[PDB]
Amino acid sequence: GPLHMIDYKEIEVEEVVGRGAFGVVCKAKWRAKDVAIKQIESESERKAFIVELRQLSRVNHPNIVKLYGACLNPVCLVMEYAEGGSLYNVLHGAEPLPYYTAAHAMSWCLQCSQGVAYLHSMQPKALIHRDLKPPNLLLVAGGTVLKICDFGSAAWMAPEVFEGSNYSEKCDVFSWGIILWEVITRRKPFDEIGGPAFRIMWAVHNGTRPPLIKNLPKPIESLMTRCWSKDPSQRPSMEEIVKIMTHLMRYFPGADEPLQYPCQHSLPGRVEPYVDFAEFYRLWSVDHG
Ligand SMILES: CC(C)Oc1cc(C(=O)N2CCN(C)CC2)ccc1NC(=O)c1csc(-c2cccc(C(=O)Nc3ccccc3)c2)n1
Repeated sequence: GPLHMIDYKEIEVEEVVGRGAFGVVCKAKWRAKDVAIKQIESESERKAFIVELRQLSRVNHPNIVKLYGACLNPVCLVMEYAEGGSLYNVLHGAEPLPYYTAAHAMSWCLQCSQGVAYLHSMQPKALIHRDLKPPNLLLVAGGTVLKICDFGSAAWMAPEVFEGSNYSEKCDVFSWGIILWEVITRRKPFDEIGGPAFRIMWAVHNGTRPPLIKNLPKPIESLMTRCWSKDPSQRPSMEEIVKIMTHLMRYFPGADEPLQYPCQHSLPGRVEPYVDFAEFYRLWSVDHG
């Protein structure tokens, strides 16, 4: 149904959970649901939320954060709270960081692709995320369920977008490619390059891509490298990514295992994965030969 108008009086505001470019976000209770609220800061975002009300209204998917509605004083969005916080944080946050498995990596990436596929399939205007990256991917259910919100980005942006060439939903497929590499290696993409953003843009615009991964199963490598293609039209669609990923999950059982084990973690042409593919090659062997 459409989005609610909400009395700010009905909202008990607890801690701040994230101050960044987006603005500020806080935990809260509302009709005793846990919620996250974000003040809309500007006249700028206030306005584009408002042109898109019919579309935001219509989004509903398990891997997209539920938008409950908005208050009008102060103007703020009211949203599903994700106790787990960002994927970026799970991957690269402050010690102590959690252990996770290849199965988790693939699952997260599958869930991301399900949510995005849905936005691409919206009728009649396909929603394109344009900013898909681990800081906008949030986790619940002990780290096992991933949810896109917000339906230095340079390291996940497709060259045609920063290049200013008019773009499609394929830009999201590029981002997802990078995300897949990121969760598998537990490395920040293009961290070696850093400097400022334009150094990355320049590099990527020149065909530079994250390093290949030792011993990555070939089908996952093919998918990943196909998502990274310069030519958007050579990238798969998300609908296709979803079905490949869904079918690979047979070889990555245990993704429903909540994060809980600790990890002390550090980094060495090519890179080792963080996750281990041995159980995959085993289960894969049983099926084939
Ligand atoms: C990543 C950060 C910004 O947010 C969080 C951090 C933690 C966390 O790490 N904590 C620390 C303290 N610990 C004791 C517990 C774990 C938990 C929850 C959230 N956020 C949320 O639950 C949340 C839910 S939605 C959202 C968010 C963030 C940024 C932008 C937007 C947004 O603007 N979305 C949007 C825009 C237009 C239409 C629909 C959605 C939403 N954030």
